[PDB]
Amino acid sequence: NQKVYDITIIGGGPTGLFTAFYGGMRQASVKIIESLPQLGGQLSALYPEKYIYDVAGFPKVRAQELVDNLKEQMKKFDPTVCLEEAVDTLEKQADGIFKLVTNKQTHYSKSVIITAGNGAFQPRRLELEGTAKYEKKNLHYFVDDMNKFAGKRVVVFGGGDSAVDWTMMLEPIAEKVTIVHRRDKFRAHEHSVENLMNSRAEVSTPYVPVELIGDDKIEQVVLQHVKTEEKVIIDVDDVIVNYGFVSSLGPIKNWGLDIQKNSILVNSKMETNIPGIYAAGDICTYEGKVKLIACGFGEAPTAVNNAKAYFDPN
Amino acid sequence: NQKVYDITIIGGGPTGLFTAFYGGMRQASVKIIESLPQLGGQLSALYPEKYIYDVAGFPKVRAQELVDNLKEQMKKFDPTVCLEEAVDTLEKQADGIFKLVTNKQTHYSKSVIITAGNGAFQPRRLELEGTAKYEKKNLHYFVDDMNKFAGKRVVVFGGGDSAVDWTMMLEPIAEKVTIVHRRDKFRAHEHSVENLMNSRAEVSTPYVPVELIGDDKIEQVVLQHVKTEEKVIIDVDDVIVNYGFVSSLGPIKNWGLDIQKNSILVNSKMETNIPGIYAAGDICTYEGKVKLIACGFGEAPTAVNNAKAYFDPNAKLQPMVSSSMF
Ligand SMILES: Cc1cc2nc3c(=O)[nH]c(=O)nc-3n(C[C@H](O)[C@H](O)[C@H](O)COP(=O)(O)OP(=O)(O)OC[C@H]3O[C@@H](n4cnc5c(N)ncnc54)[C@H](O)[C@@H]3O)c2cc1C
Repeated sequence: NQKVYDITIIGGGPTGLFTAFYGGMRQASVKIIESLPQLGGQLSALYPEKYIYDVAGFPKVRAQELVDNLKEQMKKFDPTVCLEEAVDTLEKQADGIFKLVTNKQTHYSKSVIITAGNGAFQPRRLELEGTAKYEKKNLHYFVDDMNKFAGKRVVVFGGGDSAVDWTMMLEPIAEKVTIVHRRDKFRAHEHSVENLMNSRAEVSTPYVPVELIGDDKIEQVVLQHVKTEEKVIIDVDDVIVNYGFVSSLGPIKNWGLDIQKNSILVNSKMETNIPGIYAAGDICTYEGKVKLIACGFGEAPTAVNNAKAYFDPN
Repeated sequence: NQKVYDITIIGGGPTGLFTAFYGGMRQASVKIIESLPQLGGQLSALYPEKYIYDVAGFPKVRAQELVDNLKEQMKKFDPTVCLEEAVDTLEKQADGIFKLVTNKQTHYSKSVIITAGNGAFQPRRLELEGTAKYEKKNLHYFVDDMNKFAGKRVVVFGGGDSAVDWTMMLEPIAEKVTIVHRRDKFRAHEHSVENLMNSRAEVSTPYVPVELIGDDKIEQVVLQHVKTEEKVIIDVDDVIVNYGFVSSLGPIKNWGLDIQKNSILVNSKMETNIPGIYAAGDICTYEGKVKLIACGFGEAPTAVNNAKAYFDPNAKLQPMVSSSMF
């Protein structure tokens, strides 16, 4: 958007959602940039169902059940949420405005608050050749709509819970749905795996894919047995990968921020070495910093107010 | 008894309750000392029924329900709860152990975390030493039951956070709820004033009352602007004063702690100037500190871990992930 905002939040993590809540709380046009197509950061991506106990007020809380509590607390102000954008450049222009260039567009902000935790959460890719031409066409890593694969032969890679449920959702939808894993025992919930055999889903296991046959759309996938090392091809139309999520800093170190051991040096005002750029959550660090969500929750409003004193004279 | 505890927490308020939980999170014998006869601190005593919205994770949670969610969260470690004790002396003896003397007995701790308010029980009123009879009847300072002001016309005097929210929570119950302040800007969070204007709650600008029409109960309040001197009478059933300019620290001032603005000055490690003494919540202060519950909850584990690293060297600062302790 060409409209410069007031606070642009790098990271849709738990610190980023609650900080987005506090932005409107001080009359701030709030913009969130997230590398994922989903909010939640580490919780929604790495452990959404697990119970967390050291969050203030929650003797027992699910990770994602708290995320919805943060999104609902946040939708009270409706910030401009720009998903599927990984911030690449963060540069201060001649007038103090920050120029943020992502993979989509360039966003502008009077101040930028970086709640990025450990890095950007782009999914785990493959380990083949330049599949970018498959990725732009029929090679997917996220499931937006499941019905787009109805009547098409679809292959699924992975063994986790995330992979098995996606396959079980394609049994009455996908023409031919096959799930591939490297071991005979799916690293998933046991009673959901039992339903996978009690369905029309072909279960190829233990297999690992090798060759992605397709001129530009993947139409055949060459497998290979873990023990006998025989190659088995199955004709496909779309390919779905669910191995898990990965994070990494990348361009974060090259933004002129004092970074030592993948953490931004911030003061008690949550101010980095760049005026107008603030950080909170686990991505920040200082004397006695404890990498917690409870601490990241207390670093968020401190970061909004000290930025409010940066871009708005009271 | 003569147990040299590990962490003795001054204050059974909301910040101290979460701090007591996180003490057990690092395997610390926890002692809580509270001047009130009840835990909850400011919440259980001054507004136990009101709804809180700026708590991380709770878009809308009741105050006492938040206290009970903390007490339920805390009883996982069963800290030593000493009620009705106001710490008078806090001295570090020759071996580093702190000696705490309350009105009752002498307690011991390896380290001390100060989460208490002031030890007292007083918001802040105006300057009339008469009218003493309205307070026993309809001039209130505290929200006990929300229904006692329901169906009654309630007028509120003040501009702080307490004045704007009480007016906003009396809007769907009280016939006429009015907020009166001595200044042109309600010094509150911006969206609580935004919700204050967008309702039937009558919003009185800077006014100062004159005539409390009543032999013992105020039934009409004749107003007066601080500068323009306009007379506005408002029919009321209850009269509410919500200034709340904090209050003096008291026995905290005599402990050798660097104090700025009735608040203990702490570093980013939540350390006071005394090694082994920590402070968090609204009682602590530093650069850009915001007197919030969101901040005070985030300052609490900062102090527990830095204290676990104070009295126990071979313990990692970064703790064990919470899921791996259940
Ligand atoms: C398995 C596990 C268990 C845990 N258990 C606990 C526990 O019990 N208690 C506890 O207190 N803490 C726990 N934690 C820690 C907790 O998850 C973190 O402290 C918390 O997530 C910090 O919030 P954050 O937003 O800074 O991190 P994150 O959730 O990592 O936020 C990072 C977000 O920013 C985005 N992002 C990053 N870089 C970019 C970029 N360049 N462009 C665009 N978007 C970007 C990412 O996509 C992501 O959404 C646990 C962590 C893990 C991994």
